[PDB]
Amino acid sequence: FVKKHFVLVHTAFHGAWCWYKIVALMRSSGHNVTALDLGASGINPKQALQIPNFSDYLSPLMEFMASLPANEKIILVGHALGGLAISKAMETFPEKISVAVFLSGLMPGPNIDATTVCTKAGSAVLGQLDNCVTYENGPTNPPTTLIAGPKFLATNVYHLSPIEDLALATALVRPLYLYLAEDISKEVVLSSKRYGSVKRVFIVATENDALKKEFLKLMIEKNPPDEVKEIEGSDHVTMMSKPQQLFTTLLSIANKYK
Amino acid sequence: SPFVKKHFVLVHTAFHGAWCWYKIVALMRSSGHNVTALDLGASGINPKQALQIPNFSDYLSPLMEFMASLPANEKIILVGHALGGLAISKAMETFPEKISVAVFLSGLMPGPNIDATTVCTKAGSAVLGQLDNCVTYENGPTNPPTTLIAGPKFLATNVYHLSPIEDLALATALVRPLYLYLAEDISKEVVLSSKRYGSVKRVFIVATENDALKKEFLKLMIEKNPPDEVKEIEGSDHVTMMSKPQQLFTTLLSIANKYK
Ligand SMILES: CCCCC[C@H](O)CC(=O)O
Ligand SMILES: [Br-]
Repeated sequence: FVKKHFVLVHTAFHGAWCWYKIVALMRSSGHNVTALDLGASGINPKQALQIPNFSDYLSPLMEFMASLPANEKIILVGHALGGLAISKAMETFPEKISVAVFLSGLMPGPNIDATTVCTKAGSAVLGQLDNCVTYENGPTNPPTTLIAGPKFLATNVYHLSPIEDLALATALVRPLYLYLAEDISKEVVLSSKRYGSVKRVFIVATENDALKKEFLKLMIEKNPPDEVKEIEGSDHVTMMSKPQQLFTTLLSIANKYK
Repeated sequence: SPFVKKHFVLVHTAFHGAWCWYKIVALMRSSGHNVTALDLGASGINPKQALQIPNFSDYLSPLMEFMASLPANEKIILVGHALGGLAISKAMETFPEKISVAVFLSGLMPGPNIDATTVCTKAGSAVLGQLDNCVTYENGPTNPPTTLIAGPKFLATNVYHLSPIEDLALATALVRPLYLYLAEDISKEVVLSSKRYGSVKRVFIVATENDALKKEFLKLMIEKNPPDEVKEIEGSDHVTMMSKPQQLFTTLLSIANKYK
């Protein structure tokens, strides 16, 4: 047994709360774990319209990374959209990261920019079922924020999760500011000497969706991780639908990747 | 007793939000009932920050607005947990006609007689200064502490001691500061009468292992402001919707059928 320090990063609309089952499992196993709320997420004080710049959204993780003690290194886990966040962290504090885990996360790199990963990622969310957007820059300009609907969550996100988790999420999801893919690419700049220096592990956790898996496969090709693992039977929120398997997998990764 | 779709409205306590009722919300929607769980001011994902709502009325407004927008002919089963007891008491006074029956789950239940001032002071004594809870002074030492922040240990020990470990983890990621409202403010905001507030059916649900609000204190309130009935849920810690979801749910449907 070696005490590890896990740092968990949620995806769009979510917050630190979505990892509650994982956090409980890590803590009861004696490990340290930090689940951050990104800007305007969970109980972060900012509202969507107050953080129009991507850096504002990533602020919480970046500040936490900067306060990490000297010797300490962590297992940085990014979920879906959260991959962009941990990517920025890897580039900024490479020495502080033992291993980075992209749980179905947007994993941009030199051969596949944030514009490609985000355009496709948002592809399966925008204009889906009961989702809806706002227009702060006039109804004539691109949408300002994206709000996830109850139906969308039930049928596309939590479809393989306990019903109470859908209910939990329905009461907690918050709007996502629609950051410009350009703003994003200027914010997330990766180099081989830093980002590329961090051990990287990708976890495929997609179910009954070829196109989506083809997307994940595409990213893996363009920006080859150190390892690819897989979890089966998961919906979009693995920490909700396959908690024990995810925990087991993260523990394994933390143990072998010193 | 035949199943008849009703509308349950859940009101959380200090530091919490609609999120704490997730297991109950799921059970109710599963059974075919309507349920609405609200975030009071600066609670859960409500936009306001504690310091921005120093007046109790701004804490209670999400509830008051919801009640007012309630289609004139529908009634609801209003459930308030602990501090949430004051919020529902207010709604019962303002919208008695719209409440089929009110349920106080370990809830502060001041009557037309015993003022919240008295109860609020007792409730405070059970949280303020407990374990790792702390206060703030955004207005200087010359003035009263401005907010109250629940500590991880206070939660684990006095509130979630009989709940699944994952629920304590969820709470430590969601609990928010509570503005320290003055009893004078609350007392003027929560004016109850036997004419309005008194006309609504009331049930109190006791949590036998409640280490947050002691049985002694809970007992007295029932003494001073007799409810139409009192039920108990054994093995329940303070967060009954956490430690004993199924029993709380069944008890709620039972109350609903009785005071239809
Ligand atoms: C417009 C950006 C949409 C990002 C969607 C995420 O990648 C997937 C999700 O978590 O729903
Ligand atoms: Br309380």
